[PDB]
Amino acid sequence: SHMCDAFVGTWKLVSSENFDDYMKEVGVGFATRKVAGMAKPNMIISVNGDVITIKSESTFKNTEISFILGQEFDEVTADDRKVKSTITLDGGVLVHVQKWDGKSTTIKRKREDDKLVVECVMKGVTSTRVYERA
Ligand SMILES: CC1(C)COC2(CC[C@@H](CC(=O)O)[C@H](Cc3ccccc3)C2)OC1
Repeated sequence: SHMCDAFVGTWKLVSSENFDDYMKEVGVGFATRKVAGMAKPNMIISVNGDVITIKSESTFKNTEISFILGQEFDEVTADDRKVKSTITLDGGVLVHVQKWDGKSTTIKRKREDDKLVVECVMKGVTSTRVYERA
């Protein structure tokens, strides 16, 4: 057993708050915000050795990242930003930092009760998204 066991599996979005405002703060344009805000993604997390894979599947986009904790990678986000990302585990929370154009956003994923809670922060704006097991 290991590092991310309680994250592994298939998760479905059940609530969102403040996500349009988070996307505005990131710089996402109107049409992408509307369609992405409507999305109801499933998040699929798996681990093979030291490699963690996180997929987000929705009617808007299907994305996939694979990474090693603490080891930076280049990522194309669903809104087509080219970012440099690093994901670490900090006290049981997966912390995903994206850097681009002198900007930074952090996405935190944690287990709370039977939920996987996702907190997205861009300057002073936070969005909270809650997932349950599918
Ligand atoms: C456009 C974005 C700025 C691109 O990056 C994210 C970062 C936070 C993610 C939060 C989560 O996993 O629920 C989110 C997932 C998602 C939402 C809607 C459609 C497809 C994927 C993707 O926010 C919207």
